[PDB]
Amino acid sequence: ITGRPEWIWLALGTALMGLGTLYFLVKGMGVSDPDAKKFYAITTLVPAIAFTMYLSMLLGYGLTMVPFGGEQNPIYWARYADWLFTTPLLLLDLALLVDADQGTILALVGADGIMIGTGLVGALTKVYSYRFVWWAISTAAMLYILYVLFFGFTSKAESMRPEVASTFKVLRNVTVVLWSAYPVVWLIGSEGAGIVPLNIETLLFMVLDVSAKVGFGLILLRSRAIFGEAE
Amino acid sequence: ITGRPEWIWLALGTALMGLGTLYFLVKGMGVSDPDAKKFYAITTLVPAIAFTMYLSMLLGYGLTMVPFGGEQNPIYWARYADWLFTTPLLLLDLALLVDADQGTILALVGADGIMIGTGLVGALTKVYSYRFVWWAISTAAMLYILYVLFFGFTSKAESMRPEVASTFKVLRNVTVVLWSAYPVVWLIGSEGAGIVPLNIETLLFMVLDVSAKVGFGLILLRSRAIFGEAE
Amino acid sequence: ITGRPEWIWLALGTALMGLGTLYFLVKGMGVSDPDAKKFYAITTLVPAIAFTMYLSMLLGYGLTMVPFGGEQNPIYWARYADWLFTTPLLLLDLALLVDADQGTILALVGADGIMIGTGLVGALTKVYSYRFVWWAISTAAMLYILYVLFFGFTSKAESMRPEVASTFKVLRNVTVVLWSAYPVVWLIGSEGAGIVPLNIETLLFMVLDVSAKVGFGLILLRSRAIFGEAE
Ligand SMILES: CC(C)CCC[C@@H](C)CCC[C@@H](C)CCC[C@@H](C)CCOC[C@@H](CO)OCC[C@H](C)CCC[C@H](C)CCC[C@H](C)CCCC(C)C
Ligand SMILES: CC(C)CCC[C@@H](C)CCC[C@@H](C)CCC[C@@H](C)CCOC[C@@H](CO)OCC[C@H](C)CCC[C@H](C)CCC[C@H](C)CCCC(C)C
Ligand SMILES: CC(C)CCC[C@@H](C)CCC[C@@H](C)CCC[C@@H](C)CCOC[C@@H](CO)OCC[C@H](C)CCC[C@H](C)CCC[C@H](C)CCCC(C)C
Ligand SMILES: *C/C=C(C)/C=C/C=C(C)/C=C/C1=C(C)CCCC1(C)C
Ligand SMILES: *C/C=C(C)/C=C/C=C(C)/C=C/C1=C(C)CCCC1(C)C
Ligand SMILES: *C/C=C(C)/C=C/C=C(C)/C=C/C1=C(C)CCCC1(C)C
Ligand SMILES: CCCCCCCCCCCCCCC
Ligand SMILES: CCCCCCCCCCCCCCC
Ligand SMILES: CCCCCCCCCCCCCCC
Ligand SMILES: CCCCCCCCCCCCCCC
Ligand SMILES: CCCCCCCCCCCCCCC
Ligand SMILES: CCCCCCCCCCCCCCC
Ligand SMILES: CCCCCCCCCCCCCC
Ligand SMILES: CCCCCCCCCCCCCC
Ligand SMILES: CCCCCCCCCCCCC
Ligand SMILES: CCCCCCCCCCCCC
Ligand SMILES: CCCCCCCCCCCCC
Ligand SMILES: CCCCCCCCCCC
Ligand SMILES: CCCCCCCCCCC
Ligand SMILES: CCCCCCCCCCC
Ligand SMILES: CCCCCCCCCC
Ligand SMILES: CCCCCCCCCC
Ligand SMILES: CCCCCCCCCC
Ligand SMILES: CCCCCCCCC
Ligand SMILES: CCCCCCCCC
Ligand SMILES: CCCCCCCCC
Ligand SMILES: CCCCCCCC
Ligand SMILES: CCCCCCCC
Ligand SMILES: CCCCCCCC
Ligand SMILES: CCCCCCCC
Ligand SMILES: CCCCCCCC
Ligand SMILES: CCCCCCCC
Ligand SMILES: CCCCCCCC
Repeated sequence: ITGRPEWIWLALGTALMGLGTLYFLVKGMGVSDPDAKKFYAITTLVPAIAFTMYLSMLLGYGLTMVPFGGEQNPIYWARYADWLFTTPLLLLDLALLVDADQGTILALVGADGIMIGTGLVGALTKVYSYRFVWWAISTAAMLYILYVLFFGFTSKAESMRPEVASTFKVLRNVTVVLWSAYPVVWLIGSEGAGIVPLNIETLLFMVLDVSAKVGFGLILLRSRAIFGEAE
Repeated sequence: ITGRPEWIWLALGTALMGLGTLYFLVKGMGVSDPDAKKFYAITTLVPAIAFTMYLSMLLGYGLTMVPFGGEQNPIYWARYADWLFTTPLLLLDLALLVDADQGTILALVGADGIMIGTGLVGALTKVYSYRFVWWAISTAAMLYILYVLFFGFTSKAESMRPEVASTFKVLRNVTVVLWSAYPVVWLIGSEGAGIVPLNIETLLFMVLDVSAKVGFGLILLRSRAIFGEAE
Repeated sequence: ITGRPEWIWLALGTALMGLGTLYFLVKGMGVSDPDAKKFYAITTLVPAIAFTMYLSMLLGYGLTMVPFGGEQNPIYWARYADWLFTTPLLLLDLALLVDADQGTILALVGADGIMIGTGLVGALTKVYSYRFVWWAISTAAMLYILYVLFFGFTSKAESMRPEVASTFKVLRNVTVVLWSAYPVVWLIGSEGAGIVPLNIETLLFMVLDVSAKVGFGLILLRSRAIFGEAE
């Protein structure tokens, strides 16, 4: 484990995702509202999945070597197995908050799968220049997601209860800022141009992951928007 | 790329799926009917997924070598990753058109997963004679799907609006004819008996894919069956 | 095939899953109740999936070698591909029986995916002591599932029709007893401590699989709880 300088950030990430999972699990014990139960189930699964994948990276299972640039490059593939399941769950939290229609939910989840799937292909591609073709396709899929979150959901939240509109607006802004950083870290990190070393890259993804999952969840599960209007 | 004679058909397929995706995306911009939005989302995702997998084959990522018959045989595995997601989406288009019940939808999607999954196992199997055992199981799963589309959905469409009944009947006939060709191309192509060479096999799958996805989508999204009855 | 002593139990399992699939398929022909159709579709898919994965193990495709303990250990990875899809389908049978809320269904299916996913990682892990870390995480996920089936569903079934309450109680008890045996067989078998040899381990999993899928299905599909109350 300790033979890799980035191990400290993988261990911290593992701990923070595990602690986040347990807090949400305990906090959700005393909840019977069927609407609130939906948000607790979605939001608790997110850091639980991330916990297992951070642990796999810490123990060395989620790491492979990819030859490109005449070098064997360490690629943590477990990140994409994490994101494949956690990013659509996070979008479902937002879509259920605004009572989005089914067709829009399917478009979001499908574009998200394309985003993560093409990012994985780009991470494992051995022809250096082709890695950035996949990065560009994946980034186009992300821009579609961000467009929908702004010019489809925002207008839908305003016609909703005030507390669900204000909570959505906050979580929307958090998501757009944090998610946009991921393609940048990829491009300048060891998967892309190799400007930033792997140990610093790992620290950046850990800050982003914890903020986008545990920070996101703390804002959502403390809001009254997750409960139905009741007397 | 150009070192493979089949590259021209992979490049054409990539272009036609990309163009198809963009047309459906633009055409769906001016749509607010929640029913129509469902069909546009399903139908636009189909060629978008196929685009990415054709590109992976063009660039050489979606290709592996499988030893059988005393030879290293080029097997494009990316086809099955495509079909795993696009064939159930196409069946969902048909099932939603006739307002099929949930139990029937699950049976269709499950049989479809078995069809594609066993076809993938057959494509990667190293014992030559066993490849055709998997082909037979996969073909049995397809025949179940075709039976349901005829002796379960057809009777359901007649009790529906006339425009949804006539549109379903057309898309049903297109699907049964085109899908039935796939097991035949597999059997006589490089995955099976090896009668037809890979470059011709690739041309045939490209014609079938574009017809079953973009041609299918053009018929559906030009129909009024996708809109609810409104004044 | 016959070069492996466990082949006899893989062949028996294949036959019993295939026969089970055909019986459920025939029995479900004469069913039009939309509620009953749901249970028949879920319950017939379970042994059909298991059939294909037992066949892959029989023919040698679903087997790999994992080095640990200074030895190349035969690991049947196809079991986890089976369980990944069949265990959530079995939980869906139970959840639909008691009309569970959506949030609870998602929590069950998500915990089940974590259970199977971490068990697969543990089966393929090359550092011997780490294999049991994954076993423990997977077992914690199972205990969560069992808790929900007892202290969330049981109370919900009592407020239901008497026949659905008594049928659920029976299937609940069958599930908790049979599922609990799996982590024990893993721990003492070739994936874990290696006390029980592989051929005996394979026999035990076959008895458990057939009971948990075909036996489970025979109890459910003979009950009147799967039909709506009708005159
Ligand atoms: C509606 C939305 C959900 C739609 C989703 C969008 C999606 C279509 C976007 C594209 C996804 C696609 C790129 C997934 C590729 C997975 C692949 C990286 C797995 C590893 O295989 C890659 C190479 C080794 O580098 O295999 C070496 C050769 C091996 C012999 C490969 C044989 C196994 C194949 C991988 C079998 C295909 C399985 C499916 C891809 C499983 C789904 C994986 C997940 C990442 C989507
Ligand atoms: C309700 C419906 C959706 C049900 C679906 C029906 C489905 C059950 C039908 C059978 C599907 C099954 C054959 C999928 C097999 C995937 C497999 C080809 C992936 C590549 O692995 C094959 C060998 C190399 O040749 O791995 C070499 C050895 C490696 C060490 C393998 C270890 C990884 C395992 C593959 C882990 C299992 C992952 C799941 C199979 C992922 C789903 C893939 C998709 C193709 C279903
Ligand atoms: C809501 C719920 C459904 C959530 C589900 C819970 C889930 C997150 C729990 C953890 C699942 C995770 C451990 C799955 C790992 C699959 C992995 C074993 C496949 C084989 O790859 C392992 C190594 C060889 O030993 O690959 C060698 C290196 C290769 C180069 C690997 C590159 C391919 C990657 C495997 C791509 C990721 C694909 C996804 C993991 C596909 C889903 C598989 C299924 C088992 C979940
Ligand atoms: C909890 C994890 C989250 C919210 C991860 C989000 C990840 C992304 C938005 C990743 C995007 C990428 C691109 C847009 C292209 C480059 C490759 C990716 C996958 C890093
Ligand atoms: C857009 C792609 C489509 C509609 C693909 C359809 C593919 C099939 C219907 C494939 C069927 C197969 C068999 C029936 C057995 C032989 C292997 C397959 C997977 C080619
Ligand atoms: C039809 C198959 C069924 C119902 C299989 C159930 C399997 C389990 C409940 C497996 C559980 C495991 C653990 C709890 C940890 C050890 C590894 C597993 C996956 C065997
Ligand atoms: C979206 C965030 C990207 C900003 C990356 C900042 C990295 C600064 C760290 C110093 C770079 C290390 C280079 C010298 C080793
Ligand atoms: C009462 C609110 C705080 C509860 C404690 C939460 C502990 C989980 C770890 C959170 C750290 C990361 C927060 C986002 C920066
Ligand atoms: C379902 C369509 C299958 C028909 C295949 C027709 C192939 C004819 C092309 C000529 C065969 C090439 C053999 C000589 C190289
Ligand atoms: C107005 C209808 C035609 C629009 C142009 C569609 C261009 C997408 C490519 C379609 C070619 C394949 C059609 C099926 C044979
Ligand atoms: C949950 C069931 C686990 C019980 C396992 C009993 C196995 C007894 C078979 C004899 C053990 C073989 C050891 C000598 C070869
Ligand atoms: C009339 C009920 C029996 C029908 C025959 C079922 C045959 C399928 C194989 C069942 C054997 C396994 C039963 C569970 C132990
Ligand atoms: C194995 C991959 C299957 C999933 C394909 C994605 C489409 C799923 C459609 C689900 C239809 C709704 C069923 C109720
Ligand atoms: C990782 C594979 C999980 C999918 C298994 C297929 C069954 C899914 C059941 C979904 C139940 C409906 C939830 C609302
Ligand atoms: C185009 C939709 C408007 C909202 C999206 C904001 C774009 C942020 C740019 C992200 C940069 C990634 C490289
Ligand atoms: C048996 C259901 C009737 C409709 C299915 C038509 C069968 C077409 C044969 C396809 C040939 C594939 C080898
Ligand atoms: C803790 C929830 C109560 C019901 C679960 C029964 C636990 C059975 C123990 C299984 C042993 C697996 C190692
Ligand atoms: C080795 C660098 C080659 C540059 C390729 C950049 C491709 C980016 C595509 C974005 C449209
Ligand atoms: C090398 C050819 C061996 C023939 C096997 C055919 C199997 C087909 C099974 C269809 C029932
Ligand atoms: C080689 C045996 C090492 C023992 C590790 C046991 C780990 C079990 C963790 C359960 C909390
Ligand atoms: C609940 C605390 C979980 C912390 C265990 C993971 C941290 C790795 C320490 C080496
Ligand atoms: C929108 C046009 C997309 C065409 C790019 C793919 C074709 C491959 C050319 C080499
Ligand atoms: C319907 C009977 C299915 C039996 C075939 C599988 C058994 C393997 C025999 C070698
Ligand atoms: C993106 C930063 C999240 C901050 C988490 C703190 C929330 C406390 C209510
Ligand atoms: C299967 C052939 C499809 C033909 C596509 C043309 C549709 C234009 C309306
Ligand atoms: C767990 C044992 C199941 C027994 C199956 C027999 C059911 C006949 C109704
Ligand atoms: C009005 C809410 C502002 C939230 C933005 C937070 C950016 C990290
Ligand atoms: C909408 C604000 C985008 C912020 C992008 C930050 C990328 C590091
Ligand atoms: C009555 C519609 C006929 C459609 C069949 C088209 C076959 C390619
Ligand atoms: C229902 C007509 C089937 C046509 C099969 C064509 C196979 C090449
Ligand atoms: C295995 C075939 C079953 C025969 C019919 C059983 C009575 C519905
Ligand atoms: C009251 C029903 C008892 C069922 C338990 C069966 C254990 C195999
Ligand atoms: C609730 C009874 C548990 C039985 C466990 C059996 C494990 C072999």
